[PDB]
Amino acid sequence: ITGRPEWIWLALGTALMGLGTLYFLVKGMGVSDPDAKKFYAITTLVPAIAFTMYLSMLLGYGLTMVPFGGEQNPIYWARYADWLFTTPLLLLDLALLVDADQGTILALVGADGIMIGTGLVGALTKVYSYRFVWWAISTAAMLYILYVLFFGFTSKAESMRPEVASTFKVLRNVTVVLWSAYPVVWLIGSEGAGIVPLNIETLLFMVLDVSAKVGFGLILLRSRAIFGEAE
Amino acid sequence: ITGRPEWIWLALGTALMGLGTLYFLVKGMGVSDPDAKKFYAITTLVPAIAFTMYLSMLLGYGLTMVPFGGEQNPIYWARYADWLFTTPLLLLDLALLVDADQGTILALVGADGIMIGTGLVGALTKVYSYRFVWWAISTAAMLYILYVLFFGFTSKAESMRPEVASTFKVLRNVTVVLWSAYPVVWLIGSEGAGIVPLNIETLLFMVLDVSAKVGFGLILLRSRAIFGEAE
Amino acid sequence: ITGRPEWIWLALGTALMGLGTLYFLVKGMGVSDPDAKKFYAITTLVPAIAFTMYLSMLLGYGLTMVPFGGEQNPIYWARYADWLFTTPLLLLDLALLVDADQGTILALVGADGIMIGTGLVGALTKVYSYRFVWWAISTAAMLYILYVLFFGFTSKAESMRPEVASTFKVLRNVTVVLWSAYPVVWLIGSEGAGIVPLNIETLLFMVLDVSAKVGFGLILLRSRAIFGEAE
Ligand SMILES: CC(C)CCC[C@@H](C)CCC[C@@H](C)CCC[C@@H](C)CCOC[C@@H](CO)OCC[C@H](C)CCC[C@H](C)CCC[C@H](C)CCCC(C)C
Ligand SMILES: CC(C)CCC[C@@H](C)CCC[C@@H](C)CCC[C@@H](C)CCOC[C@@H](CO)OCC[C@H](C)CCC[C@H](C)CCC[C@H](C)CCCC(C)C
Ligand SMILES: CC(C)CCC[C@@H](C)CCC[C@@H](C)CCC[C@@H](C)CCOC[C@@H](CO)OCC[C@H](C)CCC[C@H](C)CCC[C@H](C)CCCC(C)C
Ligand SMILES: *C/C=C(C)/C=C/C=C(C)/C=C/C1=C(C)CCCC1(C)C
Ligand SMILES: *C/C=C(C)/C=C/C=C(C)/C=C/C1=C(C)CCCC1(C)C
Ligand SMILES: *C/C=C(C)/C=C/C=C(C)/C=C/C1=C(C)CCCC1(C)C
Ligand SMILES: CCCCCCCCCCCCCCC
Ligand SMILES: CCCCCCCCCCCCCCC
Ligand SMILES: CCCCCCCCCCCCCCC
Ligand SMILES: CCCCCCCCCCCCCCC
Ligand SMILES: CCCCCCCCCCCCCCC
Ligand SMILES: CCCCCCCCCCCCCCC
Ligand SMILES: CCCCCCCCCCCCCC
Ligand SMILES: CCCCCCCCCCCCCC
Ligand SMILES: CCCCCCCCCCCCC
Ligand SMILES: CCCCCCCCCCCCC
Ligand SMILES: CCCCCCCCCCCCC
Ligand SMILES: CCCCCCCCCCC
Ligand SMILES: CCCCCCCCCCC
Ligand SMILES: CCCCCCCCCCC
Ligand SMILES: CCCCCCCCCC
Ligand SMILES: CCCCCCCCCC
Ligand SMILES: CCCCCCCCCC
Ligand SMILES: CCCCCCCCC
Ligand SMILES: CCCCCCCCC
Ligand SMILES: CCCCCCCCC
Ligand SMILES: CCCCCCCC
Ligand SMILES: CCCCCCCC
Ligand SMILES: CCCCCCCC
Ligand SMILES: CCCCCCCC
Ligand SMILES: CCCCCCCC
Ligand SMILES: CCCCCCCC
Ligand SMILES: CCCCCCCC
Repeated sequence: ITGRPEWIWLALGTALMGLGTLYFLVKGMGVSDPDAKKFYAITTLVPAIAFTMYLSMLLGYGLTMVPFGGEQNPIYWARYADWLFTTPLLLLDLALLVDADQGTILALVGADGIMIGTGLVGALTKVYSYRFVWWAISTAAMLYILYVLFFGFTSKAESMRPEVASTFKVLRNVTVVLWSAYPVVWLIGSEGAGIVPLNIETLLFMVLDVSAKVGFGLILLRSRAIFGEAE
Repeated sequence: ITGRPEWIWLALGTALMGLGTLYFLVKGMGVSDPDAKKFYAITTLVPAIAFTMYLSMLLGYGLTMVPFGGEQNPIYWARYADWLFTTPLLLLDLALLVDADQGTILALVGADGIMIGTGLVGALTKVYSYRFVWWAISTAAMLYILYVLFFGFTSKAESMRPEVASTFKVLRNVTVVLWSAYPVVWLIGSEGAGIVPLNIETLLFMVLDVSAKVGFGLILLRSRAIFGEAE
Repeated sequence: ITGRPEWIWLALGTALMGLGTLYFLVKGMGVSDPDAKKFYAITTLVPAIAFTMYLSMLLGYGLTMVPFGGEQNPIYWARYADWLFTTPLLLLDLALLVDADQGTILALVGADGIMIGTGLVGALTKVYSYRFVWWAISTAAMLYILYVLFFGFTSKAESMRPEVASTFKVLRNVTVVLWSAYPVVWLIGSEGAGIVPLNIETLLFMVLDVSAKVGFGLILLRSRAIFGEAE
């Protein structure tokens, strides 16, 4: 484990995702509202999945070597197995908050799968220049997601209860800022141009992951928007 | 790329799926009917997924070598990753058109997963004679799907609006004819008996894919069956 | 095939899953109740999936070698591909029986995916002591599932029709007893401590699989709880 300088950030990430999972699990014990139960189930699964994948990276299972640039490059593939399941769950939290229609939910989840799937292909591609073709396709899929979150959901939240509109607006802004950083870290990190070393890259993804999952969840599960209007 | 004679058909397929995706995306911009939005989302995702997998084959990522018959045989595995997601989406288009019940939808999607999954196992199997055992199981799963589309959905469409009944009947006939060709191309192509060479096999799958996805989508999204009855 | 002593139990399992699939398929022909159709579709898919994965193990495709303990250990990875899809389908049978809320269904299916996913990682892990870390995480996920089936569903079934309450109680008890045996067989078998040899381990999993899928299905599909109350 300790033979890799980035191990400290993988261990911290593992701990923070595990602690986040347990807090949400305990906090959700005393909840019977069927609407609130939906948000607790979605939001608790997110850091639980991330916990297992951070642990796999810490123990060395989620790491492979990819030859490109005449070098064997360490690629943590477990990140994409994490994101494949956690990013659509996070979008479902937002879509259920605004009572989005089914067709829009399917478009979001499908574009998200394309985003993560093409990012994985780009991470494992051995022809250096082709890695950035996949990065560009994946980034186009992300821009579609961000467009929908702004010019489809925002207008839908305003016609909703005030507390669900204000909570959505906050979580929307958090998501757009944090998610946009991921393609940048990829491009300048060891998967892309190799400007930033792997140990610093790992620290950046850990800050982003914890903020986008545990920070996101703390804002959502403390809001009254997750409960139905009741007397 | 150009070192493979089949590259021209992979490049054409990539272009036609990309163009198809963009047309459906633009055409769906001016749509607010929640029913129509469902069909546009399903139908636009189909060629978008196929685009990415054709590109992976063009660039050489979606290709592996499988030893059988005393030879290293080029097997494009990316086809099955495509079909795993696009064939159930196409069946969902048909099932939603006739307002099929949930139990029937699950049976269709499950049989479809078995069809594609066993076809993938057959494509990667190293014992030559066993490849055709998997082909037979996969073909049995397809025949179940075709039976349901005829002796379960057809009777359901007649009790529906006339425009949804006539549109379903057309898309049903297109699907049964085109899908039935796939097991035949597999059997006589490089995955099976090896009668037809890979470059011709690739041309045939490209014609079938574009017809079953973009041609299918053009018929559906030009129909009024996708809109609810409104004044 | 016959070069492996466990082949006899893989062949028996294949036959019993295939026969089970055909019986459920025939029995479900004469069913039009939309509620009953749901249970028949879920319950017939379970042994059909298991059939294909037992066949892959029989023919040698679903087997790999994992080095640990200074030895190349035969690991049947196809079991986890089976369980990944069949265990959530079995939980869906139970959840639909008691009309569970959506949030609870998602929590069950998500915990089940974590259970199977971490068990697969543990089966393929090359550092011997780490294999049991994954076993423990997977077992914690199972205990969560069992808790929900007892202290969330049981109370919900009592407020239901008497026949659905008594049928659920029976299937609940069958599930908790049979599922609990799996982590024990893993721990003492070739994936874990290696006390029980592989051929005996394979026999035990076959008895458990057939009971948990075909036996489970025979109890459910003979009950009147799967039909709506009708005159
Ligand atoms: C509606 C939305 C959900 C739609 C989703 C969008 C999606 C279509 C976007 C594209 C996804 C696609 C790129 C997934 C590729 C997975 C692949 C990286 C797995 C590893 O295989 C890659 C190479 C080794 O580098 O295999 C070496 C050769 C091996 C012999 C490969 C044989 C196994 C194949 C991988 C079998 C295909 C399985 C499916 C891809 C499983 C789904 C994986 C997940 C990442 C989507
Ligand atoms: C309700 C419906 C959706 C049900 C679906 C029906 C489905 C059950 C039908 C059978 C599907 C099954 C054959 C999928 C097999 C995937 C497999 C080809 C992936 C590549 O692995 C094959 C060998 C190399 O040749 O791995 C070499 C050895 C490696 C060490 C393998 C270890 C990884 C395992 C593959 C882990 C299992 C992952 C799941 C199979 C992922 C789903 C893939 C998709 C193709 C279903
Ligand atoms: C809501 C719920 C459904 C959530 C589900 C819970 C889930 C997150 C729990 C953890 C699942 C995770 C451990 C799955 C790992 C699959 C992995 C074993 C496949 C084989 O790859 C392992 C190594 C060889 O030993 O690959 C060698 C290196 C290769 C180069 C690997 C590159 C391919 C990657 C495997 C791509 C990721 C694909 C996804 C993991 C596909 C889903 C598989 C299924 C088992 C979940
Ligand atoms: C909890 C994890 C989250 C919210 C991860 C989000 C990840 C992304 C938005 C990743 C995007 C990428 C691109 C847009 C292209 C480059 C490759 C990716 C996958 C890093
Ligand atoms: C857009 C792609 C489509 C509609 C693909 C359809 C593919 C099939 C219907 C494939 C069927 C197969 C068999 C029936 C057995 C032989 C292997 C397959 C997977 C080619
Ligand atoms: C039809 C198959 C069924 C119902 C299989 C159930 C399997 C389990 C409940 C497996 C559980 C495991 C653990 C709890 C940890 C050890 C590894 C597993 C996956 C065997
Ligand atoms: C979206 C965030 C990207 C900003 C990356 C900042 C990295 C600064 C760290 C110093 C770079 C290390 C280079 C010298 C080793
Ligand atoms: C009462 C609110 C705080 C509860 C404690 C939460 C502990 C989980 C770890 C959170 C750290 C990361 C927060 C986002 C920066
Ligand atoms: C379902 C369509 C299958 C028909 C295949 C027709 C192939 C004819 C092309 C000529 C065969 C090439 C053999 C000589 C190289
Ligand atoms: C107005 C209808 C035609 C629009 C142009 C569609 C261009 C997408 C490519 C379609 C070619 C394949 C059609 C099926 C044979
Ligand atoms: C949950 C069931 C686990 C019980 C396992 C009993 C196995 C007894 C078979 C004899 C053990 C073989 C050891 C000598 C070869
Ligand atoms: C009339 C009920 C029996 C029908 C025959 C079922 C045959 C399928 C194989 C069942 C054997 C396994 C039963 C569970 C132990
Ligand atoms: C194995 C991959 C299957 C999933 C394909 C994605 C489409 C799923 C459609 C689900 C239809 C709704 C069923 C109720
Ligand atoms: C990782 C594979 C999980 C999918 C298994 C297929 C069954 C899914 C059941 C979904 C139940 C409906 C939830 C609302
Ligand atoms: C185009 C939709 C408007 C909202 C999206 C904001 C774009 C942020 C740019 C992200 C940069 C990634 C490289
Ligand atoms: C048996 C259901 C009737 C409709 C299915 C038509 C069968 C077409 C044969 C396809 C040939 C594939 C080898
Ligand atoms: C803790 C929830 C109560 C019901 C679960 C029964 C636990 C059975 C123990 C299984 C042993 C697996 C190692
Ligand atoms: C080795 C660098 C080659 C540059 C390729 C950049 C491709 C980016 C595509 C974005 C449209
Ligand atoms: C090398 C050819 C061996 C023939 C096997 C055919 C199997 C087909 C099974 C269809 C029932
Ligand atoms: C080689 C045996 C090492 C023992 C590790 C046991 C780990 C079990 C963790 C359960 C909390
Ligand atoms: C609940 C605390 C979980 C912390 C265990 C993971 C941290 C790795 C320490 C080496
Ligand atoms: C929108 C046009 C997309 C065409 C790019 C793919 C074709 C491959 C050319 C080499
Ligand atoms: C319907 C009977 C299915 C039996 C075939 C599988 C058994 C393997 C025999 C070698
Ligand atoms: C993106 C930063 C999240 C901050 C988490 C703190 C929330 C406390 C209510
Ligand atoms: C299967 C052939 C499809 C033909 C596509 C043309 C549709 C234009 C309306
Ligand atoms: C767990 C044992 C199941 C027994 C199956 C027999 C059911 C006949 C109704
Ligand atoms: C009005 C809410 C502002 C939230 C933005 C937070 C950016 C990290
Ligand atoms: C909408 C604000 C985008 C912020 C992008 C930050 C990328 C590091
Ligand atoms: C009555 C519609 C006929 C459609 C069949 C088209 C076959 C390619
Ligand atoms: C229902 C007509 C089937 C046509 C099969 C064509 C196979 C090449
Ligand atoms: C295995 C075939 C079953 C025969 C019919 C059983 C009575 C519905
Ligand atoms: C009251 C029903 C008892 C069922 C338990 C069966 C254990 C195999
Ligand atoms: C609730 C009874 C548990 C039985 C466990 C059996 C494990 C072999």
